[PDB]
Amino acid sequence: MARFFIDRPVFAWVISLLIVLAGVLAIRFLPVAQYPDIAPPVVNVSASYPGASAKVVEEAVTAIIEREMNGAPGLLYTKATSSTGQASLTLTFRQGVNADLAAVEVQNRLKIVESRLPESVRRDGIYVEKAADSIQLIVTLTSSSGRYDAMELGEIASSNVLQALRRVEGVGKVETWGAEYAMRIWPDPAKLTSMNLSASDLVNAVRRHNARLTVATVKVDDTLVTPEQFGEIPLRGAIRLRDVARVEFGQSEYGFVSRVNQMTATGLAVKMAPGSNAVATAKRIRATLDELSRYFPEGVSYNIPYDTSAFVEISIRKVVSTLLEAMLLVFAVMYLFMQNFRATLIPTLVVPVALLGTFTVMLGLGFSINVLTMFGMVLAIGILVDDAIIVVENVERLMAEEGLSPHDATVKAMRQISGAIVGITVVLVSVFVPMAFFSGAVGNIYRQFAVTLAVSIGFSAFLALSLTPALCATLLRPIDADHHEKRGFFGWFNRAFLRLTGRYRNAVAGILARPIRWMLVYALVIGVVALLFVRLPQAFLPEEDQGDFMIMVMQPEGTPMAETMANVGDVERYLAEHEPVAYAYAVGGFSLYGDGTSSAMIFATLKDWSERREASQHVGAIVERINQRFAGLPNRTVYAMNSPPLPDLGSTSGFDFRLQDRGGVGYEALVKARDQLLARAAEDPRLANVMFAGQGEAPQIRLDIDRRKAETLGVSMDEINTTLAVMFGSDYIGDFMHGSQVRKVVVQADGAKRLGIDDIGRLHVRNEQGEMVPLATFAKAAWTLGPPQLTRYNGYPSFNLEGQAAPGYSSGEAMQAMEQLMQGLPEGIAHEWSGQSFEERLSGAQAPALFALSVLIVFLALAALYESWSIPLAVILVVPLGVLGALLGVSLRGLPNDIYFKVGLITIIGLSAKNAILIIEVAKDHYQEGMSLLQATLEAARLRLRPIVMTSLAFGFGVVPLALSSGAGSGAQVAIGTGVLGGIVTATVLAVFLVPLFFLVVGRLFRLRKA
Amino acid sequence: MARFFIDRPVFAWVISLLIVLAGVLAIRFLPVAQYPDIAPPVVNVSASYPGASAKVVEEAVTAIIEREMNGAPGLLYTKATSSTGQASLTLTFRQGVNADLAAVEVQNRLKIVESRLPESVRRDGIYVEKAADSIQLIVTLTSSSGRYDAMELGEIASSNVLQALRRVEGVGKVETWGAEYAMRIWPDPAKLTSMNLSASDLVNAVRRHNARLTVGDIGNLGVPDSAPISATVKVDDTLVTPEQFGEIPLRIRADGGAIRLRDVARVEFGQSEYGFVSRVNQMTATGLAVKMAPGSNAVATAKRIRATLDELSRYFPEGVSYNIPYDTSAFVEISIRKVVSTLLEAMLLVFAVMYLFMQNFRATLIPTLVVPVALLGTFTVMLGLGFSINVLTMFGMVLAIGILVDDAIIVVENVERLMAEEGLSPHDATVKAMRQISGAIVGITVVLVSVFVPMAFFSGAVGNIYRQFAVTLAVSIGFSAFLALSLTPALCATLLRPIDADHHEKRGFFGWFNRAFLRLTGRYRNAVAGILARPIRWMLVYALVIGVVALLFVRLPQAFLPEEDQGDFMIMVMQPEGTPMAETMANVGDVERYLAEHEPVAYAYAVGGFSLYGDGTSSAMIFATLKDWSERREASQHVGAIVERINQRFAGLPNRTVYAMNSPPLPDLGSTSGFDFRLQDRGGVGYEALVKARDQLLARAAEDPRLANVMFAGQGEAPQIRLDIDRRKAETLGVSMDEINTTLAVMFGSDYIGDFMHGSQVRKVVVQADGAKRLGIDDIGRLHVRNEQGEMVPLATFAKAAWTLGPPQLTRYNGYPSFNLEGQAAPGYSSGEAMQAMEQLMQGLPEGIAHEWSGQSFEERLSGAQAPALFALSVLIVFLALAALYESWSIPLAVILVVPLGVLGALLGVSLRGLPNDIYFKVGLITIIGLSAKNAILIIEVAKDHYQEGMSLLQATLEAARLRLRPIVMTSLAFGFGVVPLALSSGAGSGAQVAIGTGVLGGIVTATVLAVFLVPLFFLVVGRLFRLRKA
Repeated sequence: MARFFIDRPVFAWVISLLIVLAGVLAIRFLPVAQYPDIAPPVVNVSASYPGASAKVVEEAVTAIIEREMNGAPGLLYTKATSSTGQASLTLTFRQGVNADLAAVEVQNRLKIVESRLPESVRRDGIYVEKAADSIQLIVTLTSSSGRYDAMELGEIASSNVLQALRRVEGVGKVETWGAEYAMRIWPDPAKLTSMNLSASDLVNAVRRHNARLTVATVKVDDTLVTPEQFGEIPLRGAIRLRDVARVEFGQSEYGFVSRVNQMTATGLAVKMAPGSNAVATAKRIRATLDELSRYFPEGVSYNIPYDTSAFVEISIRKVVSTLLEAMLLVFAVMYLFMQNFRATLIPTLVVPVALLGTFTVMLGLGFSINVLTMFGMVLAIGILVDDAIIVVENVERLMAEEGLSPHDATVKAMRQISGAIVGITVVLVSVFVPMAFFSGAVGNIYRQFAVTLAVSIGFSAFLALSLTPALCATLLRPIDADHHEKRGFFGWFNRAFLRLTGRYRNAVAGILARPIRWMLVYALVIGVVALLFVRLPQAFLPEEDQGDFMIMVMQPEGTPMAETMANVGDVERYLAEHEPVAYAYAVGGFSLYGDGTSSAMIFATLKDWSERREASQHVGAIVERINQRFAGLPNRTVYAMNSPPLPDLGSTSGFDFRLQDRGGVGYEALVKARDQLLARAAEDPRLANVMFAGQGEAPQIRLDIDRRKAETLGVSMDEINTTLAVMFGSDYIGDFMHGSQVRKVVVQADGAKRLGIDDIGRLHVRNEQGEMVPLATFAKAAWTLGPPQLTRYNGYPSFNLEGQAAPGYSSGEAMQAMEQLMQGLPEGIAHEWSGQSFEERLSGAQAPALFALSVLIVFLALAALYESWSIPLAVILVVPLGVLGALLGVSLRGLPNDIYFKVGLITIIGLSAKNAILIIEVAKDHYQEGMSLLQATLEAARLRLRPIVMTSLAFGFGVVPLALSSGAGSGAQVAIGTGVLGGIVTATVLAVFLVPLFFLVVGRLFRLRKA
Repeated sequence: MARFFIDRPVFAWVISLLIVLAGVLAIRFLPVAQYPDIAPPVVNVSASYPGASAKVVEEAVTAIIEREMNGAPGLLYTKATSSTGQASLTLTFRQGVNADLAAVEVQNRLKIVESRLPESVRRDGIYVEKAADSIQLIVTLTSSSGRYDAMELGEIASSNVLQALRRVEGVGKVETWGAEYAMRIWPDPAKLTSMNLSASDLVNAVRRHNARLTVGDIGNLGVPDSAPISATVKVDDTLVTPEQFGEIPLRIRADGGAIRLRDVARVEFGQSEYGFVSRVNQMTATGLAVKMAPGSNAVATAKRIRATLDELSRYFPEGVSYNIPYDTSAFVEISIRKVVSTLLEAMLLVFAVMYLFMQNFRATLIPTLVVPVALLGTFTVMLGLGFSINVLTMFGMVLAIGILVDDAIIVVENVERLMAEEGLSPHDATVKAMRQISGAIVGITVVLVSVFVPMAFFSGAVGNIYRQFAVTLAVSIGFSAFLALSLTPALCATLLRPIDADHHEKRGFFGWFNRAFLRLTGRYRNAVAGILARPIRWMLVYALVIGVVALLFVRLPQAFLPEEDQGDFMIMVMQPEGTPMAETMANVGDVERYLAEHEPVAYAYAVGGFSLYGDGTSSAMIFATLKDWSERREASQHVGAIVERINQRFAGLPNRTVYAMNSPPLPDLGSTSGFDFRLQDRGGVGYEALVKARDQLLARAAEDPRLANVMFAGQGEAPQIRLDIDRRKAETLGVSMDEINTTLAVMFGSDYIGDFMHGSQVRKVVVQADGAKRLGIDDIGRLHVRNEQGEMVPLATFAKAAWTLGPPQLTRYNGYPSFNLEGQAAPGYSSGEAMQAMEQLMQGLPEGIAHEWSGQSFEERLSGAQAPALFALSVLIVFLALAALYESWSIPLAVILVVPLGVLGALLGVSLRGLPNDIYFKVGLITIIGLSAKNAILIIEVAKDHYQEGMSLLQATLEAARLRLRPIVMTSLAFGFGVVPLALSSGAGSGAQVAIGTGVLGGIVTATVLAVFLVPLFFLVVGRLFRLRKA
């Protein structure tokens, strides 16, 4: 199609302009994130059973819900945890299903068995949510004036900040943590002993008293549901202000302890709406917070102690800068060689248009701009530059070597290269597309953009076959005699390169003269590539310094909120002393529990990477100082999540072993079996570190209820629960503490401070008649060592076991070994692989199959291009040369065989394949002219030397910055750099000295002949 | 293309290899199903109202829910089954509606009307499952020996098998036909009355104790104050043992609450399901039904079910083995396999014919290479379009083979002509021949595709079926055309060697064949000249042929799809309602022993308490899987004869009426093998009047010869206690709440206090009154409803026994009371004829009684309407395409005139073997019309060329026929041989192949014999009448 566009420059210009406009609009509309969503759709079901035993919770809430959920469409697996007071059922759904529809179905299935569940949970209501536990940005309002209560600050936030943030563009939810104003019934612990508490009766009286008219403008506007109104409501001396309530309550609604750098604030979490540019949304939030800060009564200073958007923005900046600098370097190299400003301008114009077309296609398919997208964009710009530069170089050499006018030179050059261009486009497509077939969306994105960037070279089949030929036909002007080659650096460089080309041709002739030796050298290259590939660790994503670290203080099942705050303060002080933390906002609860008193979350934002340049000031080293040194206390399990990777799914050899099947075996029996299995796994060499992730059994106490005696007596079982409520009892609620606002009322013995332990099996219980009779007479409290949380997998109480494969042992091999080690365990116990293990069990041989398919397709396409069944074999043989350099560089650097490295290796393969195809095509053309194989090969090597050198130099120098990255996203950049740079260097040199040898060998072997 | 691919053989080979690889991958990814997916989205809303009769359930649950759902988007039709104690609502939505979204809408409407439903119904829960109503798979846990009893096997299945079966993808509903091992309590109404204790109060106390006890939130979390010990007191009073359930306290007297459950009830950890008795091959085993969700492939789902069962067996307790006694998809798999083998045989036969004619291995080889490439490309296109690997698509490929070879045959023959006559090099000969024949190839392909174009425009499920076949065939033909323009030219340019020096007609049998064909050609030339001598006579003969075609097509009966030997059937053993389960299973065992003794039955699963007609103690069904078709190759051992023998063996048994049916064809469309008829009652004529109309219609069906085995699916009325509760009395007495009435009714039925933790899972707690006491005639009268004030107010105050004959269940089809009248087509009468006979007899029934067809019958009526118009449109399109091809408005008329001969052949073929006008027949008719038109083109084009050259019209026709005898015979013979295995198929899937092959074979046979003697006549007559100009 080149001839058409060469004749119609305005046509090609129009096509390019359309592409550019589409790209601009696509960038305007494209979603932006750090990483694309890869996690399978997951539905979280949460329920709260106030004051319920973990075993009780498992028996009623967990089991029924889990059993009913079985049958939902595409329910890949079900995991359930039964803690005390609450239960969580994570339902992992197979990929391809819409999370929203799955959530609706889950809600309906919950409705099916709503009645069976206990009434208290029914009041609380089962909460179903699509798994989106991504708090991207956090806003906190500290007491700037030092005169604002935590609940007061929270009131200011909810009144103003809450709604405005909800209205802000791209905000999924703005859930809050700040403490509120709820009442807390605070009776003495002798209330039952002196007269009676019977708080159930008076709370029921509270609910009954609060009433509204049922019939129409007439209504009642009288309702007393407040601490002050509790002296006016009948609270059943007895309990009231008029009766004896005395100690009312305190701390309002005690909640998440929010301290921004040891300064009280209000917890206001924010999550980005899925599909919205995080950076731009952050900007919106910032402006809105400025306005609201001006609103604030000069005590509500807004602080951002956490914003993931910053790292996303800086990484995108790094990539975009890399693109711009690469274009600049391409300009530099093309000026160095061509020495014609217009010729320099041509590819500098062509390349961005193809990039914009890639952007358009990306928006069309729905792929979102992410660090993977942009990082691979930097991979294919070199390939983008390569095709434009080879086209324009072929055009200009004809203008120089011959006297063809720009139009004629363009026509002849396109006649020479066009078919090769088509073939190369097809080959690159067939080498990049197979990456999509992987069940990893990482590879899918790294495909889609790279595929449409080789089809940006296909847009170049509408540009480098349409626009670039047109531009060369018009922008290029005939060489000004030899004025382009003066006595300056440019001219000397040109002459020197001519001398170098002569030397190179002589060396290539020498190599061809003794083919056997150099083919043996190539076989040695194969061996070296193999051995380097073997001695290389495997990884999925290189972690980087996000600029923030998360700490969780796990403490014994329940610790006094004062004690938890003490430990939090200790951690915060340690961070403020020996760590470079810009903001160290601390929030109680949260962590794994979500509101657990023992649990505590520390969101600590590091300083700028510039001041933390020292390796000891890297997030890895900073987290290393935490979790030990200061941390590591026996009871105080303070662990810092070391920059949790945004795709929290990468696992090299993690084994999600689940001893799910109970088959009736007691919990004790399952514990025994778990111990035996983990010991044997440790013994077996195929297996590596094996742990029981479940928390070890903690000390506890049980109370065998005197239910039989309560049958004999007037004491009801609910009366026994009420007596517990008197002494060890809470979590009920009230309503309308402040107007329409619904708050809670909680009974607490001896006001706030009960200070009682011997209350266990000691308190008396007045019967239905009212006679004081200790339930301890027949009910007994006994010390125990029960488990903290009960985990059930797929409807079977399970012991989640996490293990890795031993060094050098295959992950699947180790999984088979795990199964065999289990084999022989007591009957009723079985295994069920989950997560990475489950997916691997489903299919793990996709990679070799699609690689072989890609090789076959490439061979067939090359056979079509060369019109022979033998010539492509050389192009196939070219491949390992590029791999050699990537392996060498990654080995010297010490970086692992990460996804970045693999994709860069594929890109290097593509570049070297393009160069080889060009070389061999030109050599074949010369041979078909009549020139002997040797001489034709030498001529092709001479001709296809300068474009290859220019391509390699430009791309390598563009990649060098990434290979020398300094923090702020350094990991991924250096992986990509190292890989691509090594591949480029070795690929280029070995190619220009071996591909002629390959063609010569094939020609001699298969007796290639003229047409 | 032609010259391009000729000059670059490597490129052509590369393209073909790419197509082959794509086909291989597509086959690897293509789904497999017997018939193209035609299942409409269906959602079954099931509810239970224990202690309520069919009338009570109808008026309290089914009516309200049906009214609410009425008006939903899509919702093609609504089927309501108000059984006694259970409500069923099958809502069938229109094809294409998102099943999940429809289910969501149903859930929303259920939410709307939930507040008006009985509270007990809410407690039981309304299960809205997007499932079908046909038991595709059965899983039976057989004990090795008496290690596990029925209850043990049922519990094991529920603990492990049930959840995993529900977990697999594609399953819609897993019915349980075993036991649940749930706490069974048996309160004595006599004892309760003697102690003046209401059963509801007992239920309340049991639920009270069953409820798990709780604690507070002080001493562990928040502010535990001085709690260094965890001291999170773990409630230890939950009751599991039946003794503990007995211990539950009841009304406490002055002496004490000595009255417990044990005093007035029998507590035992027995099974909860007493209404299902399952035996596999006369071996007691628990059973779990599996109904595939609509939209599932139902083969891969079966495979994954088998894999999951394998793993569970790996973890089964010693002595438990899973077994599948009834699988529908196995026939699908084996039939697809057989069709593939038939395709291979057809390829071999076509190769044989082409070698017999060309007599050169390479020239014969080229089309043989062409065939599979086109087939694989068609497979890839099918994958792109979503067409699954179906019997019709595979039929399309099998028919395609012979329609694909011909193009390559023509190309090769032209290349041979030029290479030999003009002494051209294979390259040059190929180039010139391709230059001359490319347009002809493209045109012929276009006409062929045109003939199939309208058949893709059918509507409905038959629309999908015809579309799949037609598109498959058309794509195959298009690929053949492309290959004949790309691959075949290259192969002829390179593979074809120059004609062997002095080719002495390949002396031998080939030489004899050539000489005999030359003599036959002379005789044929003389015959054609004789026909042309007196054109009027032979044209009159052709008009007579048209009349014969019309007569035959009128006589031919119309049907939907031929029945096949599925290899599995179902024996509905019906007993009078109320018949004890024990003797019902005894009769079922009699039937099973008869099966084992005489019939070739591999597996005979027998379940008592389940039937398509209804679920009851009398109801029973035997899912029997036959032995392999190879062992049952004898006609007497085919499924039909077996079913007839079973029916006759247990005929004349009103005490135990036994009816055997074959597995319903197209199970997705309908669950009834015979045509399904709904006798709805639009007008308020009345239930009794509807009964009278039903009986009258059934008598008419019995006397009508065209109808057989026409009966009411629902069981007859049984004498039952018609306990009525006005519930206004409940208002006056102070109860003012049906909840206590509901508790008493479910005490008569099955009351559930709640659930208790058992072993690893949670089992149920049931309180059913003792069997003898429960069946007590005046137990309801003697019992007292607990008043709101606790008063033992006599339940008889608003209880009226009033024993009366009552229907066991009620059916409301499309919001109208209806009676399901299933019927079978009598021998010698097609399904369409049987349905029309049912309609004719329906005329004369009283007003307000409306006839209706559902399932396959509805689709059959829909298919019948649109059949002729699309065929006429096919004829029109073909005529216009030919007119374009010949660049005249006269010449195409002859090619159109050719069609009736092929139609005659198809009609004769089906008439001789008694095959009705089914879907396969119409498909074969379309294909035959196409190929006959192709041959007519082949002859007429040469005739036209000769005429315009200067040869006289008669001379032109004669010479064209002489030159075309060999190609026409070759192509027709290739196609015919390719279709031969279909007509001669025997085994699983034999019926479909026999139908289509018979039609196509007859058509092609006449579309050649009649063609070679009338197409020249047609050309001569047209040339004379329309004065064809020599231009």
